[PDB]
Amino acid sequence: MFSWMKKAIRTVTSSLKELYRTKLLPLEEHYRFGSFHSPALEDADFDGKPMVLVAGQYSTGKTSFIQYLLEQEVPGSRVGPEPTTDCFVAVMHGETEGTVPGNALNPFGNTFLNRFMCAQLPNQVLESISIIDTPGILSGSRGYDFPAVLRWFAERVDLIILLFDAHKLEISDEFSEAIGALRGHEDKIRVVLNKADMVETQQLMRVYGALMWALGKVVGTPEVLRVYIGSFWSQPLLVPDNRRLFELEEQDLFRDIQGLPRHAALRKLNDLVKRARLVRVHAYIISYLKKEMPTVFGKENKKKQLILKLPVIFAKIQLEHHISPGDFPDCQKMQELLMAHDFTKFHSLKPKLLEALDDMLAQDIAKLMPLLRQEELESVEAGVAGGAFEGTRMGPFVDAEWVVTKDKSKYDEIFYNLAPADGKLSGSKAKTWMVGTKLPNSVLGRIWKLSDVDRDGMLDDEEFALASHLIEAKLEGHGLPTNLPRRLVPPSKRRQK
Amino acid sequence: MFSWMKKAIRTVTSSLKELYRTKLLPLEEHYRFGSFHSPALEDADFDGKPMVLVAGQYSTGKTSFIQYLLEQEVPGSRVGPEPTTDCFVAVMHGETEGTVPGNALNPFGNTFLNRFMCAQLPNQVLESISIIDTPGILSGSRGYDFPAVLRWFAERVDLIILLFDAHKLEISDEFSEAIGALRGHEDKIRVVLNKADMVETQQLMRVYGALMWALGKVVGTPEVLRVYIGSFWSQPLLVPDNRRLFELEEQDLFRDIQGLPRHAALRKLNDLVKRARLVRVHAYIISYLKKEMPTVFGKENKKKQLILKLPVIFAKIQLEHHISPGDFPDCQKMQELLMAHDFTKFHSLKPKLLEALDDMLAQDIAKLMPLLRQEELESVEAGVAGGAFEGTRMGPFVDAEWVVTKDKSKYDEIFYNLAPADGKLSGSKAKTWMVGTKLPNSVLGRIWKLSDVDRDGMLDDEEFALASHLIEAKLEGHGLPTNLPRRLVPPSKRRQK
Ligand SMILES: Nc1ncnc2c1ncn2[C@@H]1O[C@H](COP(=O)(O)OP(=O)(O)NP(=O)(O)O)[C@@H](O)[C@H]1O
Ligand SMILES: Nc1ncnc2c1ncn2[C@@H]1O[C@H](COP(=O)(O)OP(=O)(O)NP(=O)(O)O)[C@@H](O)[C@H]1O
Ligand SMILES: [Ca+2]
Ligand SMILES: [Ca+2]
Ligand SMILES: [Mg+2]
Ligand SMILES: [Mg+2]
Repeated sequence: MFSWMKKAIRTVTSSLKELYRTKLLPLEEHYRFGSFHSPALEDADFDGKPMVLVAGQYSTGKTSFIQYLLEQEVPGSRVGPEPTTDCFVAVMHGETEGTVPGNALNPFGNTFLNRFMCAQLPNQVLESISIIDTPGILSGSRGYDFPAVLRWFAERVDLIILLFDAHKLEISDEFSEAIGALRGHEDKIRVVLNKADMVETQQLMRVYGALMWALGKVVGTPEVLRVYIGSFWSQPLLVPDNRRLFELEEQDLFRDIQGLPRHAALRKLNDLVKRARLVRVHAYIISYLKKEMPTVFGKENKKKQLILKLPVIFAKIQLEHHISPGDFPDCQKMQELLMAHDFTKFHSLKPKLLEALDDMLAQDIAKLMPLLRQEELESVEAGVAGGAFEGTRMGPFVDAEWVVTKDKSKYDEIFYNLAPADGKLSGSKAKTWMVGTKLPNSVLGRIWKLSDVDRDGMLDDEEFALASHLIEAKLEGHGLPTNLPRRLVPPSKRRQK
Repeated sequence: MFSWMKKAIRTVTSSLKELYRTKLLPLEEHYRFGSFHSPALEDADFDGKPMVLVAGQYSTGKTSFIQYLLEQEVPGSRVGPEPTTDCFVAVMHGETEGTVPGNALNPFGNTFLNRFMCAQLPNQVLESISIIDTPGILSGSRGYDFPAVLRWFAERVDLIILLFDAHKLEISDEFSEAIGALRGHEDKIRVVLNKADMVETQQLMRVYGALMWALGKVVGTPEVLRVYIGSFWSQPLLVPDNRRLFELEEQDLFRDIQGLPRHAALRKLNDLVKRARLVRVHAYIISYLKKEMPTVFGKENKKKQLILKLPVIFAKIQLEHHISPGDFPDCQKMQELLMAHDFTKFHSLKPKLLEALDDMLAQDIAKLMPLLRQEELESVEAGVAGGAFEGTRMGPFVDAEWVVTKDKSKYDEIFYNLAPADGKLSGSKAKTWMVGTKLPNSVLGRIWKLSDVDRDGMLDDEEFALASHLIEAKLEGHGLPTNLPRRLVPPSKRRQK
């Protein structure tokens, strides 16, 4: 099985590749990292185009989202209310429109990727990045391990978009399992609250709350994840109240996903750094077992013991080598994988190699930062090209004193003549006068809303003066502001700022 | 120390009181509940007025909130930016305005409530309820145990209002400790996100998120807590964008706090039920120790052991008596309190009494529900009286086919004559024409925003027809809708619903 997915001149990118093969690869290969965690990296991992993964439950809008980013339909995947997508669609660039199934790029070492399709089409966006539509996560058995495959993408992908639909939020257990697989790559996650224009403004808040309340417990990290609220959707808004917010959030995401090529080399560095640590941990985990094993006699029991003692084995290694619990892999898995290996064949601890790795992380990596910083402004305004990211899409358009004080004393005469109690005119009394202006009820309401600044249901002299001013304004032929400007707020009422 | 705070005819309330003294009090008194958890209840607990507690960090707006509920200033407490309040102000009804310090209602069994003030004033709200302003929770030592006092209120109070300020959200550790004290009384909590009109609409979402992400981990319950977003504040809105939401949330809270007298007897029942369980657990916890203790010899070691074995003691009691971990108290505390007691003096297990308690919870309590249901509609439209709850405060005010189809073919002539590409007119080209109408840029923008329904930055024939229709509309002298009604959406573009 193999991936074509990732689609002089001494660059930080190359430097990384050279560092890997020189100071990591030996350490991986000596302690057989590839037979436990992840196989040896290839040039494709360094020279390939950046990728963005899109995941979520059924009917969350993943396929729609990609289509929306593209402003164009996906050859393979189609939109539908019932579970439609049933495979991993690797939406990537193509000279001509069309698709190609799995197995097109001796696999006697057999494949189950036959359920994996590649969609190819000519598109400005696809010149910069390659998007991956995944199958819907089950909500409430399968032919393969779904978390592990996400964990596989997590190591290689640039952005992980997780969708949730405001309409029918469900944070289900197979999902809760999925997140566990992303552990260690929190920073790549971008939670998206889709269909936010479908639920009522109050309801949206509940949903949003619940989601964060949930996600808080699931990922468990103290660093809150950024959510993006919207409807990634070329169609009209069901409820428009929160239009500004959605189109603001959209942009925040689009800017973040646009700069991926510019910020490509850094994530590679960081992910290499992250790998190094797991490699290092693994090394000690193997080495320590081989040390504990006997030469020839009584080994079968010692293996059976050691695997049961593994929790203690980790704990003891954490202490004496000063390494964060977050670096260690899931014990329960190691437990299982270690059963398949011949403990006697394990290699010894070889400080020689470990030192190289350590020195890579200590100095070599520190040295590159200067260069990287230079590369991140030397020439990096490539960005994600046209599509939905295009600017034209937004459209081709885009200290004082109170102004009624001059007419104040005129209004007061009318005010106090209407018998307000305690300097306050009742709503009942205010309406019965206001309507006397012969203005449409609707307008009079909008005036009232504006004028009752302290919102107590009554009008004092200043508020009445304001109301009157507005009534005159509209009577002369003017539009009422949807919201009062600081300027029109009666001086005494204005905020302290 | 004593509380005046809680300020024929066989009623559910009395029934409860009789049940308590008959089936709980003996069990409390026999195993000395009062010297461990909470003292014997008094008539004041049953016959008193309902109370609402208000807590939060410094400058969250607690005192302001109460004042806002009252529409009137608090005699004792005053508003201020720096830490002002330094005592528990029990805002309750009063015939005349004024205050009275602590110790006004042989306390040779000495008092530290001297730092506790009572504010008294005549007010319609206060006829129904009594509010409690607390000191600000520390953010980032004291003369007393602050959580425990909250735990004391938690048992007796009807609503617990927790404030957070959107402006400067801090979920601090002394707060995180406080929540622990409320454990078991989640249902009484009402989280309030204050000052929401201070931060920008996007920012508010971040804050709100972070808060729920945090609170998720802290209370730990699977049942999400209801938050109320607003600015409980008689002054004008800094940013008005989300005015509807705030005034909607406000009402949701006010309705919830208004029905407290109507729903008073139920919470008492529930809290009695909750007490019963702790009493029952405690009984077994004591009984089991007394059983484990020797008659005369070797006891000093057995006590010292038993307290260390207490975790196991609980665990073993959970199993064999089928009781939820949530019923048990904090071990670390029991550990400490049990040191002060003479184990030999403890009473034996007395199934007689336990059975009464069990039978109360099994049948007696089940029998009352019918009655309670009858009381919750017989005559219960008392509610919280006038104040901010008054209705007048809101003010005294309060299938088709497309309408441009008739003029469609007229517009198209103009459209296609302007050389749109692929049935789509560019924004550049659309603006340069639109401005030809000699309408103010601002309006033309509002039109554009309305007309570009698919929001791709271009106008197709239908959108152009719409735009034109709107241009004619305004030219004739009409207000543009802030948002397009379903009616005006071009038929082909309308949502599936
Ligand atoms: N932003 C949105 N607002 C409202 N409805 C939407 C939105 N996006 C998609 N839908 C509808 O919701 C359904 C799901 O859309 P779709 O893109 O098929 O989700 P999906 O996650 O790709 N399905 P699956 O691949 O089976 O998990 C479709 O019927 C869409 O019409
Ligand atoms: N809803 C609001 N919006 C904006 N500012 C507010 C709001 N409520 C109160 N404030 C301001 O914030 C500060 C704190 O108000 P205050 O009611 O004193 O808080 P507090 O929690 O009672 N203080 P403390 O008792 O020491 O914790 C004051 O300066 C108020 O003017
Ligand atoms: Ca007023
Ligand atoms: Ca358009
Ligand atoms: Mg799909
Ligand atoms: Mg205060």
